[PDB]
Amino acid sequence: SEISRQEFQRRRQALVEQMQPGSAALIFAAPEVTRSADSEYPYRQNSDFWYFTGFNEPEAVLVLIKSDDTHNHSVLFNRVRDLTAEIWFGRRLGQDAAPEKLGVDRALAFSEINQQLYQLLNGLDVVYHAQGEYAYADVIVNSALEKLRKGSRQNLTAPATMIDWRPVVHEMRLFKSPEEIAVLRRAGEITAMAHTRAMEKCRPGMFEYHLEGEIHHEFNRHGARYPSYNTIVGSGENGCILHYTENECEMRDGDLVLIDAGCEYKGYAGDITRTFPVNGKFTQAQREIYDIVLESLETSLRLYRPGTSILEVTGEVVRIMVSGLVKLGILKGDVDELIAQNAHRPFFMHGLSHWLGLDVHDVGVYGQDRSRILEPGMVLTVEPGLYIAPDAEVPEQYRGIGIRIEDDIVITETGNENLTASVVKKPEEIEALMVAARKQ
Amino acid sequence: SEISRQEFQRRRQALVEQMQPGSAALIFAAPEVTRSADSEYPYRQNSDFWYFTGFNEPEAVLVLIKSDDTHNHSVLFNRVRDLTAEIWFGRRLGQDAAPEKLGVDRALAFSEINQQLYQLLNGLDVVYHAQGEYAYADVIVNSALEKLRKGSRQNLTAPATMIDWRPVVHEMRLFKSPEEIAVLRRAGEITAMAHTRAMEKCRPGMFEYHLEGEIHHEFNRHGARYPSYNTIVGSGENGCILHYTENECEMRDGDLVLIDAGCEYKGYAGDITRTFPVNGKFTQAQREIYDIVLESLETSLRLYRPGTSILEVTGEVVRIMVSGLVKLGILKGDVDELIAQNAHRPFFMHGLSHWLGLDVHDVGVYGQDRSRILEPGMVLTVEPGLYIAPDAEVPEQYRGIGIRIEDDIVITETGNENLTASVVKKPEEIEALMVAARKQ
Amino acid sequence: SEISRQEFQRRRQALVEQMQPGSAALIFAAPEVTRSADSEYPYRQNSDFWYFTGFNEPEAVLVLIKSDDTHNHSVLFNRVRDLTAEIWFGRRLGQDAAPEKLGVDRALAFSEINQQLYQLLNGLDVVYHAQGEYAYADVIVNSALEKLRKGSRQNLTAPATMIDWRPVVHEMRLFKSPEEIAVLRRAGEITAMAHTRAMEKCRPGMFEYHLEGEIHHEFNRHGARYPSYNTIVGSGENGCILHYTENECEMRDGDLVLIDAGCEYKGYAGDITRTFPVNGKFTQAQREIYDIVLESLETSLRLYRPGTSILEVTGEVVRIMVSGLVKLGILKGDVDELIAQNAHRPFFMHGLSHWLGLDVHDVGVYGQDRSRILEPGMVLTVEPGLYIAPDAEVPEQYRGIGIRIEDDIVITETGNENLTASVVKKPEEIEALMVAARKQ
Amino acid sequence: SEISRQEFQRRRQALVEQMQPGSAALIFAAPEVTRSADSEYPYRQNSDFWYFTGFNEPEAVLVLIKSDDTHNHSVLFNRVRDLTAEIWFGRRLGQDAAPEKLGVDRALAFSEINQQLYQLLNGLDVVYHAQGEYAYADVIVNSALEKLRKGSRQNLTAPATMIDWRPVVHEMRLFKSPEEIAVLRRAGEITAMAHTRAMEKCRPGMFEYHLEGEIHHEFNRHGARYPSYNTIVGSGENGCILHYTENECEMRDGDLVLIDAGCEYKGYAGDITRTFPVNGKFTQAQREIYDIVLESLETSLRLYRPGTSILEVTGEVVRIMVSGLVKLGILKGDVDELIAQNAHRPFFMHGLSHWLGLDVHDVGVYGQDRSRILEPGMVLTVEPGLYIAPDAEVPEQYRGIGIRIEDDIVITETGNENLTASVVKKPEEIEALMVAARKQ
Ligand SMILES: [Mg+2]
Ligand SMILES: [Mg+2]
Ligand SMILES: [Mg+2]
Ligand SMILES: [Mg+2]
Ligand SMILES: [Mg+2]
Ligand SMILES: [Mg+2]
Ligand SMILES: [Mg+2]
Ligand SMILES: [Mg+2]
Ligand SMILES: [Mg+2]
Ligand SMILES: [Mg+2]
Ligand SMILES: [Mg+2]
Ligand SMILES: [Mg+2]
Repeated sequence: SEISRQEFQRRRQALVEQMQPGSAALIFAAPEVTRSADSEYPYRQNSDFWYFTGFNEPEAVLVLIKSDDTHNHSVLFNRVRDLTAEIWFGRRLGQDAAPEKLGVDRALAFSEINQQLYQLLNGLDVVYHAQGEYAYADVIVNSALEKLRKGSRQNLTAPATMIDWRPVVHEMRLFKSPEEIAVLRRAGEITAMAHTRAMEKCRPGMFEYHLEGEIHHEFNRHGARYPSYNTIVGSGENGCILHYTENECEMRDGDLVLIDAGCEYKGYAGDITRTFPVNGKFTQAQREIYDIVLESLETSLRLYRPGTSILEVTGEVVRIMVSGLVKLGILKGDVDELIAQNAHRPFFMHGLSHWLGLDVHDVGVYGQDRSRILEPGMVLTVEPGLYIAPDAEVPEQYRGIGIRIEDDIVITETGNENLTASVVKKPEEIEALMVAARKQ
Repeated sequence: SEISRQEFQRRRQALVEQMQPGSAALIFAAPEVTRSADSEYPYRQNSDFWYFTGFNEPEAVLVLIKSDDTHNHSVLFNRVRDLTAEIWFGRRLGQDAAPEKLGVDRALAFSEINQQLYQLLNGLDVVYHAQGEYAYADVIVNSALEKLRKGSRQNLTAPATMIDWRPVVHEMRLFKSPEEIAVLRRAGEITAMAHTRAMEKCRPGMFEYHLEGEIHHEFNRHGARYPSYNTIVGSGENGCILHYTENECEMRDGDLVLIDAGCEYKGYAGDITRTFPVNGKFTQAQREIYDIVLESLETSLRLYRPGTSILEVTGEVVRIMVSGLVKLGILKGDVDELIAQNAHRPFFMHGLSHWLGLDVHDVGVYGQDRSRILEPGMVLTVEPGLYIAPDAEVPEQYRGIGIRIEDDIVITETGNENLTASVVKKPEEIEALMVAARKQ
Repeated sequence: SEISRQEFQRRRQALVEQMQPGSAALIFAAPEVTRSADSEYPYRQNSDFWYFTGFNEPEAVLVLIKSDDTHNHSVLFNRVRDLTAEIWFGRRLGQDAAPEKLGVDRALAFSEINQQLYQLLNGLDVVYHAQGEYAYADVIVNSALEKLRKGSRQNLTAPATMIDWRPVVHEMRLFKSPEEIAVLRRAGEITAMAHTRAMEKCRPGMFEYHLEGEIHHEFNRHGARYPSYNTIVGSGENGCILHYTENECEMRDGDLVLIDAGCEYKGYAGDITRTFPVNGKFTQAQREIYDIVLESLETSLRLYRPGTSILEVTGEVVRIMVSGLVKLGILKGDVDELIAQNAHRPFFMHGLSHWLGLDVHDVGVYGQDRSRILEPGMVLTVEPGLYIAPDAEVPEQYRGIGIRIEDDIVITETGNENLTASVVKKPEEIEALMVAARKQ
Repeated sequence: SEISRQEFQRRRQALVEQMQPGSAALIFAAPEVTRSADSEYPYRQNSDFWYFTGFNEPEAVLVLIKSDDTHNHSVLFNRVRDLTAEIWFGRRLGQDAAPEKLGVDRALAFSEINQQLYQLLNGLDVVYHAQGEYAYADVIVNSALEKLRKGSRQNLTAPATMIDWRPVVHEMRLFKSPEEIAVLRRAGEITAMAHTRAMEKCRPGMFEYHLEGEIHHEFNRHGARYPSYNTIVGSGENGCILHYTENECEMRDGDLVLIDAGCEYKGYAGDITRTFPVNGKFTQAQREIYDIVLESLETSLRLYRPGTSILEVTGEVVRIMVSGLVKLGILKGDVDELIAQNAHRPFFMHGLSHWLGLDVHDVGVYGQDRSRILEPGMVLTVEPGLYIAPDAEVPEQYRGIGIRIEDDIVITETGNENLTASVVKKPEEIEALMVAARKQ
C-alpha cells in the first residue's frame, strides 16, 4: 500500500480550507543530522512536511498561499540540481520536475529563499508558521518579516498576525484516511511478522541484540528499512525498564523477554510489544502476572469504540490489575480503596494508549487525563503492563518480572479493528509456536 | 577484542603529557539527537570523548587538570542517578561508581557544572577546549570564563590562553595501538563476513535494500549493532553514484552491484566495498573495467608501506587506470599526456585512501594532496574505482558501470596488513562463491 | 505641562478596547546600554512602554490581559526593592507602591518573570508581542510559549495566535491628545528659545560645538535634560551634510551655519532647524538660496491642513524650488520638464516632513510616498532645504551652501498650529536679532 | 594637549613586542548604539581600539600581524567611502587615505572582512582576540577560524591557540605616558573649572539638574563635549545615594549638595567630587562630617607615592574615619576594636581609589583587596566619603548627610601630582568662593 498524489493534494486543500484569506502557511523540511564527524544518520523527513508532500529531501519549504476563498497556489523551495553533488550524494528532484512530481504550482531554488520569501509574504495579513520547530526555519522567517517591517519606503508590509499551524495540522493527522489505514494495516502485518520471528528464533544463550537483528531483518525484507523507534529487547530484570535499548545481555533460560519493536512503512509506525519465555515455557509465577496483563489487553480491545475514551478504559484496566495483584498477595487490602489510592502505580506507571501514525507517539490532542471522546479514524495503541522491581517488597517469585503486551488499533464505526493480531499473545499459542519452531 | 581500562588511562596520560602545566583540558559528550518528534536516533558518543573514556552517556564532560609536570587529576561531570528516569530510559552510572568504573579521580553531577567548572579553571593559565564542536559546550565554557574574568573582586582569574586540543588528540588517534588494531582486525572480519553473505544471497529480482538487510543482520550477529556509515547498495547505474543510499531498485540480471558497507565494532569502523554481478557471472565488458580497478587495488596493496604516501601510490593507480582506459578506447591519446591532463578524473573522481578508525573518515593530518609520509600504526582504506556515466561519450558497453573495490589496511614495520582480505575480490573467486551458494 | 495618571490609564484602555477577548499584550522596557566598559549612557525608556506607563526603569514588562469585552486587568513586572542596589544606583519603585503609583492591578518581581509569565498566558487564544524589538524580550516570550506547548500533561495550552501590537499602538501615537499637544507646545518653546540663544551668541571664531553647548544649556534650564537627537551645527560646507554631528570646526566670518536641534521634554521631541550668517549679515548669494527655502516653508505652513498630504504639499515645494533655481541659473531649461525629471534632487534630497512625537522621527503609517490624508491631531515637521555641493557645476557663489529651515506643527480642524514660530526665520528679523545681541 | 601619531605607533609596537611570532592581534571597534527607534546615542569608540588608533568610526578592525621578531605589519578594516551615506551621516576616512592618516600598512573595506580575515590568519600559530567583548566580533572571528579548520583540502590551517590580549593591553594602559598625563592634566583643569562654576552658580531654589547644565556647558566650552560618566548632583538625602543621577529635586537652603562630575577630553576622563552648602555656609553638623572626609583626603594625598598601595592608605583613612565618628558619638566603643569590626562600613561602603584613564573606572589589575604596589605613571582617584542614612540610629543632626571629596592624581617618582587641586575643598575657601560669587 501507498499514499497517492491525490491524497497529498487533498491534505493541502484541507489545510488551505481552514486558513484565513490573505495568508501563507510555511512548512519546513527536517535538517540533516550528524551521527559522528562527517557521517550523518539516515535522513528522516519532518512528519508534517512529509504529510503534505511525500518529499524526502532536506532544504525544502512548502509555501501555501491563500488569496481568498476560491484562489490559492503553492510554491516549493528545494535544492537545485547539481551534477557534482549528485554524482556524490545522490539524485535530486530540482525545480523543473517538481511541479509535476509533487503537484505544486511553482518551484524555486532553496538557495534563493531569503531573496524570494519576503516577496511571497508581502501584503498578506497572516502567516502560519510553527515557531520554535527548527532554528534554521525561525531565522529564515524572522529575516523575511523584518525586511517587510522595515521596507515601508519600498511599499512593503508584513503580516501582523502569526499563527501556529501545528494544532490544525495535528488535528488533521489524528484522523486517518482509508489510504492511511491501509498503510498502517501493512505496517502492523510487517511488525507482527517480525515479532513472530523473534519468538521462533529465541533460544537460551542468544543475546538480546540477536532478536533485534532478526526483527530488523524482517522489517527490511518487506520494504520497511528503518524501525519507527529504537527496538527494546529486555530479558529478565531488563523488562522492568520501559525503554531499555542497550539490548546487551545474554538471554537466560527461566527469564521472560519483553520485545517492543515497530517498523516504519511509508512513513507510518507499527508498534508492538510481546513478552514471552526465553525457553518457550511460562512458569506458574510468570503466567500469574501475564494473565492479568493479557486480560487487561483483551478487555480493552473489547471496550474500545466510538464514545468511550482512553481515560475510561484505563479505569477498567486499573480494576483488573488491582484485583489480580490482590489475589496474588502483591497488594493487600480492599480493592476499591486500593484503586482510590492508585495502588497499582508502582507496577503500572505509564498510560494505556497513545495515538499512532507518522510518529509512533503521534500528534493530536488527548484532553485532560486522556479523556477525549474517541471517534472513527483515530489510531492508537493498547499496551497494559506490569513491572515488578527486583527489590519490590512482594513475594519473591514476582520480583524482576516485566511484562507488556501491545496491539495497534483503529477506531471504527462500531468498535475497533486490531491491526496487529496476526502475532499471537495467548500463552498457550505462544508456547505452541515456540515448540513448533524448535522441532523444525 | 576490546579496549581495556588501562588503555583509556594511558591515552589520558599521553594527552596530559603534552599539556602545559597550570592547565585543564575539557572534553564534551555528544548531545542526544532527535529523529522525529520525541523519538531519538540510537545514541552515538563523540569519538574523542569516547577515545578517553569508553563512556556511552550524554551530558558528560571529562576535565583533565595538569598542575605541573608530575601532578594531575581528572574530574568527570555526568548525569546523576534518578530512579524515575532510569525506570523509563535505562540505567545510569552516577557519581558514586564512576571513579572506579572509568578510572577518574572525582565525579560530579552534570547539573552542577555551571556552579563547579569555573572553580576548576580559576587561576589556571591555559584551557584546552574544542571551540565550535558543540554549541552547548561553548555556552558552558564561555559562561565559566566570563565569571572568572568579571570576578576580580572575588579574587578569581581566567586562563588567558585557550588551545584547541583536536590537532593533538587527532594526531594521537592517527596511530593505533595493538589493542586498537585487534579491534579493527575484528571489525574487518565481521564486515568481510557481511560482504561474503551479500554475494551469496544476491539473486536477480531482489531489491538493493535486501542486501542491506543481510549485511546489517550479519553485523548484528557478531555484536556490531550499528553500521559505521549508511550502507550503499548501487546496482546498475546507481553504482555511478558514490554515496548512493536510497537502495530502492530491483536488482536486474545483467547489471553489477556495488556494495559499500562497514560495521561499527566497539566504536571502530570497518569499511569494505565489493562490486559483483547480480547474476554471478561477469560479462566481458564488466571484466574489462573490473580488472583495471582490481590491478589498481592489488598494486596499491603491494606498494603501501612506511616511507611512501597516499599521493605517491595514487600516482601509480592513475597510470594503471589511464593505460587500461586507453586500451579499451575509453580514452584516446598518449598515456603520459593523458596523465598530465588528469584525463582519468571523469571516471575516478575521489581519493584512493582515507584514514580509518573511530570514524570511518578518520581524523589526522593528511599533508598537502595527502603527501604525508606513512608510518607504522596508521590505518587506511584502499579504494580505487571507475565510474562510467550512463551518458559518457565512450563505447556503449561501458556506459553506466560503477565499480569500486575497497580493503582496509594497517601500515606495519615492513609493509601493511590487510584486515579485509577474508572476503574475495578476484573475479573467478567471486563467481565460484556465488555458484557454490546457488547449488546449496 | 505633563501627562496625567488618567491619560496613561486611557491609553491602556484604548489598546485593550482593540484587543481580542482571551488575549494578553506584552510591552517591554528598554535595556540599559553600555557607553564604555562599566559606564552606561543615560537611560532612555522604550517609547511604547513609556507611552502606556510613564515608568522610567529597565527590567519591567507591562502585561495587559483581556478576558472579555468588559473584563480586563493589568500586571506589571518590575525590579524588586533592594537596599544595597539603591544605596548605589538609585531608588526603585518596587512591587508594593506600583499599583497605586502607575495604576496597575498587580505587580510582581521581574526576577520571577520566567516562573510567572507562562501562567498568565496559559489558556489564552492570542498574545500581542512586538517580535524582534528586543532579543531579551523574545527569549522571555518564546520560553513562556514553549513551556505551554510542551505542558499538555500539566493541562497547559499556548495561545496559537501571536499579533504585532506595533501597527495598532503606533496608529494611536500618530494622533496626539490635548495633553500631548500641550507638552509638545512646550517642547517647541524650549527648543525655540535654544535656537534664539544660539543666534544671539554666535560670533566668528567660535567653534560649532560652542553653539551646541549653548543649546543644551538652554534645554536643561527649562527642565529638558537631554536632546531628542544628536545636535547638528554645520557651518560652511558642513551644512551640506544632513546629519553633520562632528561640530568640530571653527565658524568663519562669511559662512552660514545650519543648526538642527531639539529638546526632549517629558519624553516628547522638539525638532527645529535654523540657518543663519555666522557674522549676522546674509550675503546676496546666501539670501538668494535662503529665500527659496523660506518661501517653501512659508507656503507649506499656509497649505498644511486636514485633507491634503505631505506628498501633495511636497509637490508645491518642488515647483517653488525648481523655479527659484532656474532664475539663479543653478538649473537650466523648462520648469515643468525639470520638475518631471526631478531636477531638484541633487539639491533637495530628503522628505519635506516626518511625524513628530515621543520619537523625533515618529511612528505611524505614511502611505505610499507619504500620500496619507492628513487629519487633526497629527504632528509633523516642515523642513525644506537646499544643499549645493562644494563641487556642484553651478555658479561659484552658490557652491558649499547648505540651508534648511524647520518648524514643528500640529494639524488642527481648519489648518495647522505652528509650535516653533517663536524663533525667527525671516532674514531681516534674524539680522535684527543678531545686531541687537551684539550691542548688549 | 593631544595624542600624537607617533604615540599611537609606539603603543602598537609595544603590543607587537609582547606577541608571539606567527600571530595576529584583532582589535574591534565599538558598535553604534540605539537610543530610541532610529536615533542613536553619540558614538563612543571602544577604549582599547581607540588606544591603538585614535580612529572614531564604527565597523573597523585593527589587525596586527607578527611574522617574527623583526617583521610585522598592520591591516585596517574600515568603512568604504560612499557619496550617499556621507551626504547623510557624515564624512568617512575610507581605504585610500587610511594608511597615511592612521599609520597602518594596508586598509581594506569592512564589507570584505569575511572574505579577507581568514586569509590573514591562515598558517599562523596564535590569534589574540578579546573573546566575549562584542558578539559581532566573535561571529566574525569564529567564522574565520571555522573556514580554516574545515579548509584542509584547500591547504588552510587555523591557529590552534587563542589568547586574550586584554590583560596585556590593560597592563599597558595602567601606566600613562607623558603625553597621556598632559591630556589628563587638562581634563582635570577643565573638570575643576566646571566644579568651581557649579559652586559659584548654586542658589537655593535651583534644581539639581541646573548645576548639571552649568557643568556640561563648562566641559563643552573647553572642547570636552561629553562627560566621562553620568553627572551626579545629590542634594540633601540624595547625597547618600552614591550614583544618584536623577538630579530632579529643588535644592534647599540648609542642605548640602554633592557633585560628582567629569569631562571626557581627547578620550580621557576627569573625575571630581565636591560637596558644599547650597546656601554657601556650612553648619556645625555639616562641618563635623566634612572635616573627617577632608582630613581623609588630605592625608591620602600626603601618603600616596611609589611603594605603598590603595589597601594600605585605605587603612589610614579607616582609622581617621572611625576616630572622627567616635568623637561625634556616631560610633561607640574602642577605636581599635571598631576598626577590627569594620564599624565604618555603614557610613563608608566603597573603595578609596580606582584607576583613571580612557575609562573613568580604568582597566588594570588591582591585586587582592587593591594591594598592588603603586609605581610612577599610575593614575587614580582619591575619594573618601561619609554617608549617614536618613534613618541611621545616630544623633539627629547627622542623619541624611552625604559627603564625598574626590581628587585625581598621578603617581610620580617621589610622591604624587594632584591634577584637580585648582578647585577648592577646604571649607573656608568654599565659603569665600560662594560669597564672592554672590556679590558679583
Ligand atoms: Mg510500544
Ligand atoms: Mg506504544
Ligand atoms: Mg525470579
Ligand atoms: Mg567505503
Ligand atoms: Mg572508504
Ligand atoms: Mg550496459
Ligand atoms: Mg530636524
Ligand atoms: Mg526633522
Ligand atoms: Mg562660497
Ligand atoms: Mg567620581
Ligand atoms: Mg571616582
Ligand atoms: Mg538634617
